[PDB]
Amino acid sequence: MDIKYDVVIVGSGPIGCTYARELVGAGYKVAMFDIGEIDSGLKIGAHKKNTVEYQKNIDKFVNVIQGQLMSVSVPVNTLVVDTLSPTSWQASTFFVRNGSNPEQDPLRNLSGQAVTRVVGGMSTHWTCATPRFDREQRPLLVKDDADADDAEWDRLYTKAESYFQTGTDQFKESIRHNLVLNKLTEEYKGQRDFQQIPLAATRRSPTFVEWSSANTVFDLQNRPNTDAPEERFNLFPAVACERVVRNALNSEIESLHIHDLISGDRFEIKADVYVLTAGAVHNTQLLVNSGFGQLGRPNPANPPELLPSLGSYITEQSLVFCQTVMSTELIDSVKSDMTIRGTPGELTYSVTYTPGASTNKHPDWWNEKVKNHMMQHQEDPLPIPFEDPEPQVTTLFQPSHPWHTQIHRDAFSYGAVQQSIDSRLIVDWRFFGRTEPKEENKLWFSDKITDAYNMPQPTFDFRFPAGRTSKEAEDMMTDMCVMSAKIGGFLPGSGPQFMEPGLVLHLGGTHRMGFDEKEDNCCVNTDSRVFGFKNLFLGGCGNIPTAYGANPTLTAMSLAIKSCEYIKQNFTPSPFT
Amino acid sequence: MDIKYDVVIVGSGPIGCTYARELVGAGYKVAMFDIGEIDSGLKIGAHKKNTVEYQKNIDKFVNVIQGQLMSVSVPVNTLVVDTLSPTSWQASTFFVRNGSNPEQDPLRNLSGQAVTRVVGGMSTHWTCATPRFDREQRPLLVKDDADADDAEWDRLYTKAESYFQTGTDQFKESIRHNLVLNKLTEEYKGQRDFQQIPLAATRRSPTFVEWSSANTVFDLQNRPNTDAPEERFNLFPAVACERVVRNALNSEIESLHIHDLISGDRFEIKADVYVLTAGAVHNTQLLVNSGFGQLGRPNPANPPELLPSLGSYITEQSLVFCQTVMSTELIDSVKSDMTIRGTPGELTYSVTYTPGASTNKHPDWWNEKVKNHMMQHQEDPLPIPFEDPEPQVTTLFQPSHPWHTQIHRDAFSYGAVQQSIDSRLIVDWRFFGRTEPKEENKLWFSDKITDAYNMPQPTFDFRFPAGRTSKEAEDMMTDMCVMSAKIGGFLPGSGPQFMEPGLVLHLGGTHRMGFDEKEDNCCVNTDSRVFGFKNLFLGGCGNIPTAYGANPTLTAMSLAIKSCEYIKQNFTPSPFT
Amino acid sequence: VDWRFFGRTEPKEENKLWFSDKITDAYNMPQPTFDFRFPAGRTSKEAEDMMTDMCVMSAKIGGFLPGSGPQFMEPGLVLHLGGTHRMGFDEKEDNCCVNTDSRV
Amino acid sequence: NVIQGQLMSVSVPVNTLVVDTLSPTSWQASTFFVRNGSNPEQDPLRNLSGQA
Ligand SMILES: *Cc1cc2c(cc1C)nc1c(=O)[nH]c(=O)nc-1n2C[C@H](O)[C@H](O)[C@H](O)COP(=O)(O)OP(=O)(O)OC[C@H]1O[C@@H](n2cnc3c(N)ncnc32)[C@H](O)[C@@H]1O
Ligand SMILES: *Cc1cc2c(cc1C)nc1c(=O)[nH]c(=O)nc-1n2C[C@H](O)[C@H](O)[C@H](O)COP(=O)(O)OP(=O)(O)OC[C@H]1O[C@@H](n2cnc3c(N)ncnc32)[C@H](O)[C@@H]1O
Repeated sequence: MDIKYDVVIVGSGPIGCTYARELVGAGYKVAMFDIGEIDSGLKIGAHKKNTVEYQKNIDKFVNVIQGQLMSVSVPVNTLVVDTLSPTSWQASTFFVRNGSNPEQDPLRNLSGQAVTRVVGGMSTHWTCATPRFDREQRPLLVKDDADADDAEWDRLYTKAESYFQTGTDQFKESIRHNLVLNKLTEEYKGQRDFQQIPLAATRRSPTFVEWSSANTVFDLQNRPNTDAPEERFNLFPAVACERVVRNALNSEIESLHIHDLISGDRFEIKADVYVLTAGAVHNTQLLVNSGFGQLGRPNPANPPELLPSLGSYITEQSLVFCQTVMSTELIDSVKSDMTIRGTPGELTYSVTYTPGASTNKHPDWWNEKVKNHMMQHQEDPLPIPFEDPEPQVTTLFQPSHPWHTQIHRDAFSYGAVQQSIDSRLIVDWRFFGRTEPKEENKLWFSDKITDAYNMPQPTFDFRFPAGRTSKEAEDMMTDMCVMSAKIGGFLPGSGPQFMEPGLVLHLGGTHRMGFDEKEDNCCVNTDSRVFGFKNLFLGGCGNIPTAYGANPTLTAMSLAIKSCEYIKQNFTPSPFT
Repeated sequence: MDIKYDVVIVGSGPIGCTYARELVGAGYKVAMFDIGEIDSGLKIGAHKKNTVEYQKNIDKFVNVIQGQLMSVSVPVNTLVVDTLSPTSWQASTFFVRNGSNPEQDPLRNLSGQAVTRVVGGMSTHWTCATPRFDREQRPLLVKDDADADDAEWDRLYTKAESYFQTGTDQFKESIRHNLVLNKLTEEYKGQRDFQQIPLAATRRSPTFVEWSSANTVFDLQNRPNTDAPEERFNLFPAVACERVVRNALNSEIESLHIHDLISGDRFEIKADVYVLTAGAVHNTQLLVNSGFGQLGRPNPANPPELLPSLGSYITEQSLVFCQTVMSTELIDSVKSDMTIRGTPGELTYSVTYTPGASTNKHPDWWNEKVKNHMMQHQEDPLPIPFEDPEPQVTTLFQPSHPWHTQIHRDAFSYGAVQQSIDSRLIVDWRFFGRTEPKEENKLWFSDKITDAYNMPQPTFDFRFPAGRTSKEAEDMMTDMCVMSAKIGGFLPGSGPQFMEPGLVLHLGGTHRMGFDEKEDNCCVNTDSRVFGFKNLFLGGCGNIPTAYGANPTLTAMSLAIKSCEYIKQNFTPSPFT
Repeated sequence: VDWRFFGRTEPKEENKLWFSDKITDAYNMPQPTFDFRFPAGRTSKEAEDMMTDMCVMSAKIGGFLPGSGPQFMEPGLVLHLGGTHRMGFDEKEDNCCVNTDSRV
Repeated sequence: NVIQGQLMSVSVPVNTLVVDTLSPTSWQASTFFVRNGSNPEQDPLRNLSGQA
């Protein structure tokens, strides 16, 4: 730890790692600070679900997720407990207790919004779904040249996909996957396309998928090292970055103020380039703490001098959810090519098929798996092999169905009576809707209340916009109920529901990109540079200005790639002395 | 990966690390294998709660615990779900589903028993309570000499305490701690002694306690290294140890059969000394898989050839629990030394005390904290500082109250109205009973069903013994009810209750120690050596043959230290080159 | 607003109400026992169509009240049990117990 | 409440819910015996459980 670098990056999630990957590799002397610590093993910032124990026991992974998600803004609790002993101490009012935020209107909250403070950020636990946005969801990078805009976006996404190791083949031989995919494909022939969810992941064996994360983008090892003897990189965990220091002219950042949480020491760190990749809530926090926007409850009678649009036009996706139990029809289809003489268990119960036969509804890798299962586990009443991977099916966002869909399984906590149902029968449905950007939808920071790190307390003022957003969310719910019914019935206790606002986590627009500060009501340009500042960049979902349904990280990563191109063209690395 | 070692240890929990610390330090070439992986940061096997994020948000830590506890034996589920859609596939029977164990009588289970597979074992999440056993609970090490027995235990316990960094001073200036301590002291005066729980922990700051773990006992770094150039140690994570190979005479182990879970390869590893420290359940399973005891439902018509006591006499503590909300009388007493004039939130508000006054009920450090809190946070209705540490109180096991007590706070999930009560008010009560060892209480392993690692499925045949154990469990419940009432009334939803059997996780006696195999119905001698075998040692709670109430890990470590003494005198380390 | 959609269930011989010859109810009469499943085919297919229809229709009035989203109710909680002593024109041909005068 | 007060279940299968946090002093059977008016004839998977 010295205190002069070429580039400093705040945050070690996958957007921060994008910047590290590009600028380390191009020869800059880089330092990255994370307020969290290293805790995913020896591959720094890797996916926590890549242990053999979670590949065997995926439902336990919900606990790991919950364990690193900390609610952003909890209103004051007003539940009445009146069965306390009369000897117990009790207040007369619902006072500010337990970390709750008295600035928060409970009725204008994103109660499910949460943040993770670990090296690697949320990419240590994410679901790894990495779809591209289509034009309707996607910010413009070129005005008035739709084919140029498209070429640019194709180039950046292809790069982003290579950093993440995105692919659509990891589940190709799952029987449940193909059963669901083929059924939906048939039911929506000529109306919608289904495919595998694009997933940042690499299959290593029939029972092991290596999920991608920050570590996949950039391995986060300090450099120089044997494998990179000419690169220069230092990661400093358990360091809070508190603010950037602006010059009087508001044209340049002069330093970053940090606080080492283990030692207690404070430093001012100097760089040529400053990159904030602390997440959509914490980028905005650090910026308000640095004198951008304004602190306290906003008021249009006093608009801020710098970045008046910061923390407005915030967007969060609507999310509807359910689970189904596979239809009898679809389970019987699995064994459609099988001849079954005799009675299960006993002497010469037999199950056979004819390879190659073109009466066969199924391929022979399928039939072989089903045969071997039914022959070797004669006591089991289902034709699906016990280690068959889960479905990972999508029909992507389109104008006639403007929502993203995931028809799959991920980490989930089943009641003791959904533990009653064979897991092979269960499919999760998650449909994600787009939310229109509205100036009145805000994230702001108290001037009186502070969080666990003593920083200004984030407060939401949010409601799903009236109009198209609200009507679409209700159309999306119905579309889920209609679609799901083709695969099976609802699992009791996991019927169709809206999820808690913000629980999706895909918060956008807090520090949004546009061409022109005033006209596009934005904070950064298309290079992710903060308006008026030569040397300050922001990365993450906070940059996305549009209403989007699909999972946004690949889009944000693409915008970070473009940002790094500007950096490479405008700043010279220090000579490797 | 070479194949010849002086010593191989199976398991990297605190007991395996005890053996490593001693034997690596004595100059032996040591390999350690764990089926789990490194995932606690760069300090291998360290406590997961030592991140700044968990020191700030202690109650999220219950998630980390749950995420790494996998139930040992789950009976077949018979919950009736009858509101499935008619189109959904439904079995006609409650078949074997979702990893359930059809061998398990649900009414003779330890349903709460769970195992952890990660580097450092359960010591990556444990509560760090490390009391000694008094004579009543403690296995004899010297026969017919209680003073020599005592002297021996004291010497072993003292060394184990240094390895774990056990102390009774880390909460000495907590207001909540001393409030509860002083009150219980006063109330039971002349009848019981109260003290801080002995905790394996080091305070680093007023807001940071470094909880000990396997890492504290042995850092788990491969050697030779810069800090230890003449030592030889290798850790091999993600390796299932499957069998110890017996010679035909049943006098020596000849190799350890392993399975690398990442590469899929199987090897045989050779050592002079084989130490099993895989936990109480997994030590027994490996021995049964190696041909000790017997596979299948036990039958006294066919007692096994080797270690016929293996997996019999198993013990688990009864656990009662509640939470309380602190009494108005005690809260008011926190500020008994203060003079309060004027009105809060205004100029006129003065809180003062007289440092040193002899009529003061509390010492000056306490009064300063209280005055500062009240004066600096005049809107808060409580006199306890926001950052005051939790209570950590015990009255240790005695013949007139034969249970261990913890009066404190640990990780816990508050329902949305327990979130309603200010956390400064809340105290957790856990009392642990001793269970009499009975031959009919058994852990056995299925000859047909296999677990997630393809090993024989553990099955329990357990009921709390009639007579003294049962009588004491109920007396212990009563005593918690009576004692807790002195502090405050119960928190609704957390009234006094017995916890799920085994959820305590202090399983003992599965491979129990004694002096004579037949006479003392045991599996290992006082050096933890398996009877009849020259070179096979078992460490852990499975060795403890007594009924005990207090947390067992320190007792188990003391036994491992003794075992290491025997190894050091009977096996010669290889020359270093 | 509450929404309740009721489907029709095809009569099947295998679907039965019977009475134990050992177990007795609270009035010391033979204990009723059911042997019932929703018939495969049209009945089952219509039940799922009916769920979807409620989901589609109800959305025109408003969204679901949390906790009371679309669900099937416990079988029989409806209490419109039928066919236990069924009417038909001919005992053998119409598999019945009463004629159209409700006479046994 | 009035409706619920005058509705009696026709056929309740034998209950198999495991309660394993009883005090060790409390009496426990070793089987799921016929208890509390349950119908041992009733297959819980072929029932009209809401019939009353
Ligand atoms: C939680 C989760 C997220 C998730 C997901 C499902 C779950 C349960 N599924 C996704 C998937 O299918 N698709 C996808 O596109 N996204 C999905 N996500 C979200 C995704 O993980 C996030 O979008 C992405 O991780 C965001 O990346 P970014 O790099 O911008 O931000 P981060 O991961 O949140 O990490 C930021 C970090 O900065 C640190 N920090 C915060 N404040 C400070 C300060 N003051 N100083 C220094 N560091 C700071 C954090 O600790 C953090 O690691
Ligand atoms: C869960 C926990 C534990 C606990 C506690 C509260 C909680 C929630 N409170 C404690 C307390 O306050 N005081 C106390 O004394 N103990 C308390 N505990 C229990 C304690 O953590 C255990 O007693 C202790 O950790 C036992 O240590 P040991 O070293 O014997 O066993 P382990 O920690 O379970 O580690 C064993 C390991 O071996 C591995 N393994 C298992 N099978 C294999 C095979 N086949 N091959 C190779 N390795 C294997 C595991 O992965 C594990 O790491």
